[PDB]
Amino acid sequence: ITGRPEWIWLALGTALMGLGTLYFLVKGMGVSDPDAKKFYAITTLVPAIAFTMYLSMLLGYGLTMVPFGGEQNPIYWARYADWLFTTPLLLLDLALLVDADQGTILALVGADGIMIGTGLVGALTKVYSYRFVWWAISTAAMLYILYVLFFGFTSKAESMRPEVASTFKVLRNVTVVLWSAYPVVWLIGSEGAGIVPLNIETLLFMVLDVSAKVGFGLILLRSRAIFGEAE
Amino acid sequence: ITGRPEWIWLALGTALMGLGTLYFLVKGMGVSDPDAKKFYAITTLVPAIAFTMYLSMLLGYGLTMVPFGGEQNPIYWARYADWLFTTPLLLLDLALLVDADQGTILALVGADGIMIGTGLVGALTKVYSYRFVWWAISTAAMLYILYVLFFGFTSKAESMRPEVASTFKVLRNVTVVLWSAYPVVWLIGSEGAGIVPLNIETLLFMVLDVSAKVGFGLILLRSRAIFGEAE
Amino acid sequence: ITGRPEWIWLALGTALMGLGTLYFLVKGMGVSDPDAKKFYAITTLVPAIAFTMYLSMLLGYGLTMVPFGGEQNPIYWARYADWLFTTPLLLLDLALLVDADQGTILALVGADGIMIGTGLVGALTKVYSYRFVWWAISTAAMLYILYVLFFGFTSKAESMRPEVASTFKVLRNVTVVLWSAYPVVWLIGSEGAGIVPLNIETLLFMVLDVSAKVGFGLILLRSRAIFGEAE
Ligand SMILES: CC(C)CCC[C@@H](C)CCC[C@@H](C)CCC[C@@H](C)CCOC[C@@H](CO)OCC[C@H](C)CCC[C@H](C)CCC[C@H](C)CCCC(C)C
Ligand SMILES: CC(C)CCC[C@@H](C)CCC[C@@H](C)CCC[C@@H](C)CCOC[C@@H](CO)OCC[C@H](C)CCC[C@H](C)CCC[C@H](C)CCCC(C)C
Ligand SMILES: CC(C)CCC[C@@H](C)CCC[C@@H](C)CCC[C@@H](C)CCOC[C@@H](CO)OCC[C@H](C)CCC[C@H](C)CCC[C@H](C)CCCC(C)C
Ligand SMILES: *C/C=C(C)/C=C/C=C(C)/C=C/C1=C(C)CCCC1(C)C
Ligand SMILES: *C/C=C(C)/C=C/C=C(C)/C=C/C1=C(C)CCCC1(C)C
Ligand SMILES: *C/C=C(C)/C=C/C=C(C)/C=C/C1=C(C)CCCC1(C)C
Ligand SMILES: CCCCCCCCCCCCCCC
Ligand SMILES: CCCCCCCCCCCCCCC
Ligand SMILES: CCCCCCCCCCCCCCC
Ligand SMILES: CCCCCCCCCCCCCCC
Ligand SMILES: CCCCCCCCCCCCCCC
Ligand SMILES: CCCCCCCCCCCCCCC
Ligand SMILES: CCCCCCCCCCCCCC
Ligand SMILES: CCCCCCCCCCCCCC
Ligand SMILES: CCCCCCCCCCCCC
Ligand SMILES: CCCCCCCCCCCCC
Ligand SMILES: CCCCCCCCCCCCC
Ligand SMILES: CCCCCCCCCCC
Ligand SMILES: CCCCCCCCCCC
Ligand SMILES: CCCCCCCCCCC
Ligand SMILES: CCCCCCCCCC
Ligand SMILES: CCCCCCCCCC
Ligand SMILES: CCCCCCCCCC
Ligand SMILES: CCCCCCCCC
Ligand SMILES: CCCCCCCCC
Ligand SMILES: CCCCCCCCC
Ligand SMILES: CCCCCCCC
Ligand SMILES: CCCCCCCC
Ligand SMILES: CCCCCCCC
Ligand SMILES: CCCCCCCC
Ligand SMILES: CCCCCCCC
Ligand SMILES: CCCCCCCC
Ligand SMILES: CCCCCCCC
Repeated sequence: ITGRPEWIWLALGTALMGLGTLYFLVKGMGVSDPDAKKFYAITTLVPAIAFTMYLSMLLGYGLTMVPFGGEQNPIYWARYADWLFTTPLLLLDLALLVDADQGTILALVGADGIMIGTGLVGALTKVYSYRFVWWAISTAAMLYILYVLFFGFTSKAESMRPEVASTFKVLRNVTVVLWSAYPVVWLIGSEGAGIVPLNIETLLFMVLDVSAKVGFGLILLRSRAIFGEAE
Repeated sequence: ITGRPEWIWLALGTALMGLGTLYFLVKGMGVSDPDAKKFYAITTLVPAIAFTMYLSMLLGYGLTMVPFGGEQNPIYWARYADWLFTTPLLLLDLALLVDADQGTILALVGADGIMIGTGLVGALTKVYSYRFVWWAISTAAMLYILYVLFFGFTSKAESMRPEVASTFKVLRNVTVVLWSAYPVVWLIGSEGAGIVPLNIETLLFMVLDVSAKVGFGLILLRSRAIFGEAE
Repeated sequence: ITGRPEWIWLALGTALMGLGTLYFLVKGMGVSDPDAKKFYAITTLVPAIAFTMYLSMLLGYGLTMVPFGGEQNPIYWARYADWLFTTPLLLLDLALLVDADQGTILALVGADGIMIGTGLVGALTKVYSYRFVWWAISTAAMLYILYVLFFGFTSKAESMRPEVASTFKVLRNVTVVLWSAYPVVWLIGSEGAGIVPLNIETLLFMVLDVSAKVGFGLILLRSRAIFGEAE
């Protein structure tokens, strides 16, 4: 484990995702509202999945070597197995908050799968220049997601209860800022141009992951928007 | 790329799926009917997924070598990753058109997963004679799907609006004819008996894919069956 | 095939899953109740999936070698591909029986995916002591599932029709007893401590699989709880 300088950030990430999972699990014990139960189930699964994948990276299972640039490059593939399941769950939290229609939910989840799937292909591609073709396709899929979150959901939240509109607006802004950083870290990190070393890259993804999952969840599960209007 | 004679058909397929995706995306911009939005989302995702997998084959990522018959045989595995997601989406288009019940939808999607999954196992199997055992199981799963589309959905469409009944009947006939060709191309192509060479096999799958996805989508999204009855 | 002593139990399992699939398929022909159709579709898919994965193990495709303990250990990875899809389908049978809320269904299916996913990682892990870390995480996920089936569903079934309450109680008890045996067989078998040899381990999993899928299905599909109350 300790033979890799980035191990400290993988261990911290593992701990923070595990602690986040347990807090949400305990906090959700005393909840019977069927609407609130939906948000607790979605939001608790997110850091639980991330916990297992951070642990796999810490123990060395989620790491492979990819030859490109005449070098064997360490690629943590477990990140994409994490994101494949956690990013659509996070979008479902937002879509259920605004009572989005089914067709829009399917478009979001499908574009998200394309985003993560093409990012994985780009991470494992051995022809250096082709890695950035996949990065560009994946980034186009992300821009579609961000467009929908702004010019489809925002207008839908305003016609909703005030507390669900204000909570959505906050979580929307958090998501757009944090998610946009991921393609940048990829491009300048060891998967892309190799400007930033792997140990610093790992620290950046850990800050982003914890903020986008545990920070996101703390804002959502403390809001009254997750409960139905009741007397 | 150009070192493979089949590259021209992979490049054409990539272009036609990309163009198809963009047309459906633009055409769906001016749509607010929640029913129509469902069909546009399903139908636009189909060629978008196929685009990415054709590109992976063009660039050489979606290709592996499988030893059988005393030879290293080029097997494009990316086809099955495509079909795993696009064939159930196409069946969902048909099932939603006739307002099929949930139990029937699950049976269709499950049989479809078995069809594609066993076809993938057959494509990667190293014992030559066993490849055709998997082909037979996969073909049995397809025949179940075709039976349901005829002796379960057809009777359901007649009790529906006339425009949804006539549109379903057309898309049903297109699907049964085109899908039935796939097991035949597999059997006589490089995955099976090896009668037809890979470059011709690739041309045939490209014609079938574009017809079953973009041609299918053009018929559906030009129909009024996708809109609810409104004044 | 016959070069492996466990082949006899893989062949028996294949036959019993295939026969089970055909019986459920025939029995479900004469069913039009939309509620009953749901249970028949879920319950017939379970042994059909298991059939294909037992066949892959029989023919040698679903087997790999994992080095640990200074030895190349035969690991049947196809079991986890089976369980990944069949265990959530079995939980869906139970959840639909008691009309569970959506949030609870998602929590069950998500915990089940974590259970199977971490068990697969543990089966393929090359550092011997780490294999049991994954076993423990997977077992914690199972205990969560069992808790929900007892202290969330049981109370919900009592407020239901008497026949659905008594049928659920029976299937609940069958599930908790049979599922609990799996982590024990893993721990003492070739994936874990290696006390029980592989051929005996394979026999035990076959008895458990057939009971948990075909036996489970025979109890459910003979009950009147799967039909709506009708005159
Ligand atoms: C509606 C939305 C959900 C739609 C989703 C969008 C999606 C279509 C976007 C594209 C996804 C696609 C790129 C997934 C590729 C997975 C692949 C990286 C797995 C590893 O295989 C890659 C190479 C080794 O580098 O295999 C070496 C050769 C091996 C012999 C490969 C044989 C196994 C194949 C991988 C079998 C295909 C399985 C499916 C891809 C499983 C789904 C994986 C997940 C990442 C989507
Ligand atoms: C309700 C419906 C959706 C049900 C679906 C029906 C489905 C059950 C039908 C059978 C599907 C099954 C054959 C999928 C097999 C995937 C497999 C080809 C992936 C590549 O692995 C094959 C060998 C190399 O040749 O791995 C070499 C050895 C490696 C060490 C393998 C270890 C990884 C395992 C593959 C882990 C299992 C992952 C799941 C199979 C992922 C789903 C893939 C998709 C193709 C279903
Ligand atoms: C809501 C719920 C459904 C959530 C589900 C819970 C889930 C997150 C729990 C953890 C699942 C995770 C451990 C799955 C790992 C699959 C992995 C074993 C496949 C084989 O790859 C392992 C190594 C060889 O030993 O690959 C060698 C290196 C290769 C180069 C690997 C590159 C391919 C990657 C495997 C791509 C990721 C694909 C996804 C993991 C596909 C889903 C598989 C299924 C088992 C979940
Ligand atoms: C909890 C994890 C989250 C919210 C991860 C989000 C990840 C992304 C938005 C990743 C995007 C990428 C691109 C847009 C292209 C480059 C490759 C990716 C996958 C890093
Ligand atoms: C857009 C792609 C489509 C509609 C693909 C359809 C593919 C099939 C219907 C494939 C069927 C197969 C068999 C029936 C057995 C032989 C292997 C397959 C997977 C080619
Ligand atoms: C039809 C198959 C069924 C119902 C299989 C159930 C399997 C389990 C409940 C497996 C559980 C495991 C653990 C709890 C940890 C050890 C590894 C597993 C996956 C065997
Ligand atoms: C979206 C965030 C990207 C900003 C990356 C900042 C990295 C600064 C760290 C110093 C770079 C290390 C280079 C010298 C080793
Ligand atoms: C009462 C609110 C705080 C509860 C404690 C939460 C502990 C989980 C770890 C959170 C750290 C990361 C927060 C986002 C920066
Ligand atoms: C379902 C369509 C299958 C028909 C295949 C027709 C192939 C004819 C092309 C000529 C065969 C090439 C053999 C000589 C190289
Ligand atoms: C107005 C209808 C035609 C629009 C142009 C569609 C261009 C997408 C490519 C379609 C070619 C394949 C059609 C099926 C044979
Ligand atoms: C949950 C069931 C686990 C019980 C396992 C009993 C196995 C007894 C078979 C004899 C053990 C073989 C050891 C000598 C070869
Ligand atoms: C009339 C009920 C029996 C029908 C025959 C079922 C045959 C399928 C194989 C069942 C054997 C396994 C039963 C569970 C132990
Ligand atoms: C194995 C991959 C299957 C999933 C394909 C994605 C489409 C799923 C459609 C689900 C239809 C709704 C069923 C109720
Ligand atoms: C990782 C594979 C999980 C999918 C298994 C297929 C069954 C899914 C059941 C979904 C139940 C409906 C939830 C609302
Ligand atoms: C185009 C939709 C408007 C909202 C999206 C904001 C774009 C942020 C740019 C992200 C940069 C990634 C490289
Ligand atoms: C048996 C259901 C009737 C409709 C299915 C038509 C069968 C077409 C044969 C396809 C040939 C594939 C080898
Ligand atoms: C803790 C929830 C109560 C019901 C679960 C029964 C636990 C059975 C123990 C299984 C042993 C697996 C190692
Ligand atoms: C080795 C660098 C080659 C540059 C390729 C950049 C491709 C980016 C595509 C974005 C449209
Ligand atoms: C090398 C050819 C061996 C023939 C096997 C055919 C199997 C087909 C099974 C269809 C029932
Ligand atoms: C080689 C045996 C090492 C023992 C590790 C046991 C780990 C079990 C963790 C359960 C909390
Ligand atoms: C609940 C605390 C979980 C912390 C265990 C993971 C941290 C790795 C320490 C080496
Ligand atoms: C929108 C046009 C997309 C065409 C790019 C793919 C074709 C491959 C050319 C080499
Ligand atoms: C319907 C009977 C299915 C039996 C075939 C599988 C058994 C393997 C025999 C070698
Ligand atoms: C993106 C930063 C999240 C901050 C988490 C703190 C929330 C406390 C209510
Ligand atoms: C299967 C052939 C499809 C033909 C596509 C043309 C549709 C234009 C309306
Ligand atoms: C767990 C044992 C199941 C027994 C199956 C027999 C059911 C006949 C109704
Ligand atoms: C009005 C809410 C502002 C939230 C933005 C937070 C950016 C990290
Ligand atoms: C909408 C604000 C985008 C912020 C992008 C930050 C990328 C590091
Ligand atoms: C009555 C519609 C006929 C459609 C069949 C088209 C076959 C390619
Ligand atoms: C229902 C007509 C089937 C046509 C099969 C064509 C196979 C090449
Ligand atoms: C295995 C075939 C079953 C025969 C019919 C059983 C009575 C519905
Ligand atoms: C009251 C029903 C008892 C069922 C338990 C069966 C254990 C195999
Ligand atoms: C609730 C009874 C548990 C039985 C466990 C059996 C494990 C072999």
